[PDB]
Amino acid sequence: ITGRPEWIWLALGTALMGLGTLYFLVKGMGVSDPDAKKFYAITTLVPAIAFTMYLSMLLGYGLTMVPFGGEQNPIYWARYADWLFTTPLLLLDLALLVDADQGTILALVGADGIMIGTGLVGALTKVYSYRFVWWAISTAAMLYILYVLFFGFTSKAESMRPEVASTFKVLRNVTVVLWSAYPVVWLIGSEGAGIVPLNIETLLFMVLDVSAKVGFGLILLRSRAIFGEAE
Amino acid sequence: ITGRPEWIWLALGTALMGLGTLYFLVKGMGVSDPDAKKFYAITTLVPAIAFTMYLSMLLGYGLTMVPFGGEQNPIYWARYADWLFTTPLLLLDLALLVDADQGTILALVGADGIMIGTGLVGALTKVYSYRFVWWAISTAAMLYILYVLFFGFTSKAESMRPEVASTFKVLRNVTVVLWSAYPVVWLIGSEGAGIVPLNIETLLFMVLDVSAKVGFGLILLRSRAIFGEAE
Amino acid sequence: ITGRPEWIWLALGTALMGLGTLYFLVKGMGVSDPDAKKFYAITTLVPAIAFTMYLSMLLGYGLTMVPFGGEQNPIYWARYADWLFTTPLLLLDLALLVDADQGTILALVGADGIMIGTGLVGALTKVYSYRFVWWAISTAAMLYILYVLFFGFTSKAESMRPEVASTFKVLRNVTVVLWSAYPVVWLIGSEGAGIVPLNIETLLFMVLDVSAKVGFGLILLRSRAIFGEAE
Ligand SMILES: CC(C)CCC[C@@H](C)CCC[C@@H](C)CCC[C@@H](C)CCOC[C@@H](CO)OCC[C@H](C)CCC[C@H](C)CCC[C@H](C)CCCC(C)C
Ligand SMILES: CC(C)CCC[C@@H](C)CCC[C@@H](C)CCC[C@@H](C)CCOC[C@@H](CO)OCC[C@H](C)CCC[C@H](C)CCC[C@H](C)CCCC(C)C
Ligand SMILES: CC(C)CCC[C@@H](C)CCC[C@@H](C)CCC[C@@H](C)CCOC[C@@H](CO)OCC[C@H](C)CCC[C@H](C)CCC[C@H](C)CCCC(C)C
Ligand SMILES: *C/C=C(C)/C=C/C=C(C)/C=C/C1=C(C)CCCC1(C)C
Ligand SMILES: *C/C=C(C)/C=C/C=C(C)/C=C/C1=C(C)CCCC1(C)C
Ligand SMILES: *C/C=C(C)/C=C/C=C(C)/C=C/C1=C(C)CCCC1(C)C
Ligand SMILES: CCCCCCCCCCCCCCC
Ligand SMILES: CCCCCCCCCCCCCCC
Ligand SMILES: CCCCCCCCCCCCCCC
Ligand SMILES: CCCCCCCCCCCCCCC
Ligand SMILES: CCCCCCCCCCCCCCC
Ligand SMILES: CCCCCCCCCCCCCCC
Ligand SMILES: CCCCCCCCCCCCCC
Ligand SMILES: CCCCCCCCCCCCCC
Ligand SMILES: CCCCCCCCCCCCC
Ligand SMILES: CCCCCCCCCCCCC
Ligand SMILES: CCCCCCCCCCCCC
Ligand SMILES: CCCCCCCCCCC
Ligand SMILES: CCCCCCCCCCC
Ligand SMILES: CCCCCCCCCCC
Ligand SMILES: CCCCCCCCCC
Ligand SMILES: CCCCCCCCCC
Ligand SMILES: CCCCCCCCCC
Ligand SMILES: CCCCCCCCC
Ligand SMILES: CCCCCCCCC
Ligand SMILES: CCCCCCCCC
Ligand SMILES: CCCCCCCC
Ligand SMILES: CCCCCCCC
Ligand SMILES: CCCCCCCC
Ligand SMILES: CCCCCCCC
Ligand SMILES: CCCCCCCC
Ligand SMILES: CCCCCCCC
Ligand SMILES: CCCCCCCC
Repeated sequence: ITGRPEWIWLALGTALMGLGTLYFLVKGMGVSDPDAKKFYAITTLVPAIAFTMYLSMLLGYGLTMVPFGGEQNPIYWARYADWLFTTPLLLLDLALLVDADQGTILALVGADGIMIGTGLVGALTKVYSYRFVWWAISTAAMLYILYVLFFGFTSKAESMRPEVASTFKVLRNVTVVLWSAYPVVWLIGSEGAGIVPLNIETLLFMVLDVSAKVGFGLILLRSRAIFGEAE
Repeated sequence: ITGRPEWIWLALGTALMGLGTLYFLVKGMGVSDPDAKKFYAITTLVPAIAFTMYLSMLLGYGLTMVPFGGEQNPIYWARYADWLFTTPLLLLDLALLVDADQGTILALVGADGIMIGTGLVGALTKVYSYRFVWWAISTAAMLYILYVLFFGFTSKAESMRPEVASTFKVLRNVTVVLWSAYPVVWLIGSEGAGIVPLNIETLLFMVLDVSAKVGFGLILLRSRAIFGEAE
Repeated sequence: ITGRPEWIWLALGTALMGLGTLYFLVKGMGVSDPDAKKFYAITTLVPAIAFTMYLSMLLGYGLTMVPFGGEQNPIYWARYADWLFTTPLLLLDLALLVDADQGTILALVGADGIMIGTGLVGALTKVYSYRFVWWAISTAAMLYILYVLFFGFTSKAESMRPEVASTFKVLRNVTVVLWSAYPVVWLIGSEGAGIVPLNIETLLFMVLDVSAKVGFGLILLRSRAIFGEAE
């Protein structure tokens, strides 16, 4: 484990995702509202999945070597197995908050799968220049997601209860800022141009992951928007 | 790329799926009917997924070598990753058109997963004679799907609006004819008996894919069956 | 095939899953109740999936070698591909029986995916002591599932029709007893401590699989709880 300088950030990430999972699990014990139960189930699964994948990276299972640039490059593939399941769950939290229609939910989840799937292909591609073709396709899929979150959901939240509109607006802004950083870290990190070393890259993804999952969840599960209007 | 004679058909397929995706995306911009939005989302995702997998084959990522018959045989595995997601989406288009019940939808999607999954196992199997055992199981799963589309959905469409009944009947006939060709191309192509060479096999799958996805989508999204009855 | 002593139990399992699939398929022909159709579709898919994965193990495709303990250990990875899809389908049978809320269904299916996913990682892990870390995480996920089936569903079934309450109680008890045996067989078998040899381990999993899928299905599909109350 300790033979890799980035191990400290993988261990911290593992701990923070595990602690986040347990807090949400305990906090959700005393909840019977069927609407609130939906948000607790979605939001608790997110850091639980991330916990297992951070642990796999810490123990060395989620790491492979990819030859490109005449070098064997360490690629943590477990990140994409994490994101494949956690990013659509996070979008479902937002879509259920605004009572989005089914067709829009399917478009979001499908574009998200394309985003993560093409990012994985780009991470494992051995022809250096082709890695950035996949990065560009994946980034186009992300821009579609961000467009929908702004010019489809925002207008839908305003016609909703005030507390669900204000909570959505906050979580929307958090998501757009944090998610946009991921393609940048990829491009300048060891998967892309190799400007930033792997140990610093790992620290950046850990800050982003914890903020986008545990920070996101703390804002959502403390809001009254997750409960139905009741007397 | 150009070192493979089949590259021209992979490049054409990539272009036609990309163009198809963009047309459906633009055409769906001016749509607010929640029913129509469902069909546009399903139908636009189909060629978008196929685009990415054709590109992976063009660039050489979606290709592996499988030893059988005393030879290293080029097997494009990316086809099955495509079909795993696009064939159930196409069946969902048909099932939603006739307002099929949930139990029937699950049976269709499950049989479809078995069809594609066993076809993938057959494509990667190293014992030559066993490849055709998997082909037979996969073909049995397809025949179940075709039976349901005829002796379960057809009777359901007649009790529906006339425009949804006539549109379903057309898309049903297109699907049964085109899908039935796939097991035949597999059997006589490089995955099976090896009668037809890979470059011709690739041309045939490209014609079938574009017809079953973009041609299918053009018929559906030009129909009024996708809109609810409104004044 | 016959070069492996466990082949006899893989062949028996294949036959019993295939026969089970055909019986459920025939029995479900004469069913039009939309509620009953749901249970028949879920319950017939379970042994059909298991059939294909037992066949892959029989023919040698679903087997790999994992080095640990200074030895190349035969690991049947196809079991986890089976369980990944069949265990959530079995939980869906139970959840639909008691009309569970959506949030609870998602929590069950998500915990089940974590259970199977971490068990697969543990089966393929090359550092011997780490294999049991994954076993423990997977077992914690199972205990969560069992808790929900007892202290969330049981109370919900009592407020239901008497026949659905008594049928659920029976299937609940069958599930908790049979599922609990799996982590024990893993721990003492070739994936874990290696006390029980592989051929005996394979026999035990076959008895458990057939009971948990075909036996489970025979109890459910003979009950009147799967039909709506009708005159
Ligand atoms: C509606 C939305 C959900 C739609 C989703 C969008 C999606 C279509 C976007 C594209 C996804 C696609 C790129 C997934 C590729 C997975 C692949 C990286 C797995 C590893 O295989 C890659 C190479 C080794 O580098 O295999 C070496 C050769 C091996 C012999 C490969 C044989 C196994 C194949 C991988 C079998 C295909 C399985 C499916 C891809 C499983 C789904 C994986 C997940 C990442 C989507
Ligand atoms: C309700 C419906 C959706 C049900 C679906 C029906 C489905 C059950 C039908 C059978 C599907 C099954 C054959 C999928 C097999 C995937 C497999 C080809 C992936 C590549 O692995 C094959 C060998 C190399 O040749 O791995 C070499 C050895 C490696 C060490 C393998 C270890 C990884 C395992 C593959 C882990 C299992 C992952 C799941 C199979 C992922 C789903 C893939 C998709 C193709 C279903
Ligand atoms: C809501 C719920 C459904 C959530 C589900 C819970 C889930 C997150 C729990 C953890 C699942 C995770 C451990 C799955 C790992 C699959 C992995 C074993 C496949 C084989 O790859 C392992 C190594 C060889 O030993 O690959 C060698 C290196 C290769 C180069 C690997 C590159 C391919 C990657 C495997 C791509 C990721 C694909 C996804 C993991 C596909 C889903 C598989 C299924 C088992 C979940
Ligand atoms: C909890 C994890 C989250 C919210 C991860 C989000 C990840 C992304 C938005 C990743 C995007 C990428 C691109 C847009 C292209 C480059 C490759 C990716 C996958 C890093
Ligand atoms: C857009 C792609 C489509 C509609 C693909 C359809 C593919 C099939 C219907 C494939 C069927 C197969 C068999 C029936 C057995 C032989 C292997 C397959 C997977 C080619
Ligand atoms: C039809 C198959 C069924 C119902 C299989 C159930 C399997 C389990 C409940 C497996 C559980 C495991 C653990 C709890 C940890 C050890 C590894 C597993 C996956 C065997
Ligand atoms: C979206 C965030 C990207 C900003 C990356 C900042 C990295 C600064 C760290 C110093 C770079 C290390 C280079 C010298 C080793
Ligand atoms: C009462 C609110 C705080 C509860 C404690 C939460 C502990 C989980 C770890 C959170 C750290 C990361 C927060 C986002 C920066
Ligand atoms: C379902 C369509 C299958 C028909 C295949 C027709 C192939 C004819 C092309 C000529 C065969 C090439 C053999 C000589 C190289
Ligand atoms: C107005 C209808 C035609 C629009 C142009 C569609 C261009 C997408 C490519 C379609 C070619 C394949 C059609 C099926 C044979
Ligand atoms: C949950 C069931 C686990 C019980 C396992 C009993 C196995 C007894 C078979 C004899 C053990 C073989 C050891 C000598 C070869
Ligand atoms: C009339 C009920 C029996 C029908 C025959 C079922 C045959 C399928 C194989 C069942 C054997 C396994 C039963 C569970 C132990
Ligand atoms: C194995 C991959 C299957 C999933 C394909 C994605 C489409 C799923 C459609 C689900 C239809 C709704 C069923 C109720
Ligand atoms: C990782 C594979 C999980 C999918 C298994 C297929 C069954 C899914 C059941 C979904 C139940 C409906 C939830 C609302
Ligand atoms: C185009 C939709 C408007 C909202 C999206 C904001 C774009 C942020 C740019 C992200 C940069 C990634 C490289
Ligand atoms: C048996 C259901 C009737 C409709 C299915 C038509 C069968 C077409 C044969 C396809 C040939 C594939 C080898
Ligand atoms: C803790 C929830 C109560 C019901 C679960 C029964 C636990 C059975 C123990 C299984 C042993 C697996 C190692
Ligand atoms: C080795 C660098 C080659 C540059 C390729 C950049 C491709 C980016 C595509 C974005 C449209
Ligand atoms: C090398 C050819 C061996 C023939 C096997 C055919 C199997 C087909 C099974 C269809 C029932
Ligand atoms: C080689 C045996 C090492 C023992 C590790 C046991 C780990 C079990 C963790 C359960 C909390
Ligand atoms: C609940 C605390 C979980 C912390 C265990 C993971 C941290 C790795 C320490 C080496
Ligand atoms: C929108 C046009 C997309 C065409 C790019 C793919 C074709 C491959 C050319 C080499
Ligand atoms: C319907 C009977 C299915 C039996 C075939 C599988 C058994 C393997 C025999 C070698
Ligand atoms: C993106 C930063 C999240 C901050 C988490 C703190 C929330 C406390 C209510
Ligand atoms: C299967 C052939 C499809 C033909 C596509 C043309 C549709 C234009 C309306
Ligand atoms: C767990 C044992 C199941 C027994 C199956 C027999 C059911 C006949 C109704
Ligand atoms: C009005 C809410 C502002 C939230 C933005 C937070 C950016 C990290
Ligand atoms: C909408 C604000 C985008 C912020 C992008 C930050 C990328 C590091
Ligand atoms: C009555 C519609 C006929 C459609 C069949 C088209 C076959 C390619
Ligand atoms: C229902 C007509 C089937 C046509 C099969 C064509 C196979 C090449
Ligand atoms: C295995 C075939 C079953 C025969 C019919 C059983 C009575 C519905
Ligand atoms: C009251 C029903 C008892 C069922 C338990 C069966 C254990 C195999
Ligand atoms: C609730 C009874 C548990 C039985 C466990 C059996 C494990 C072999």
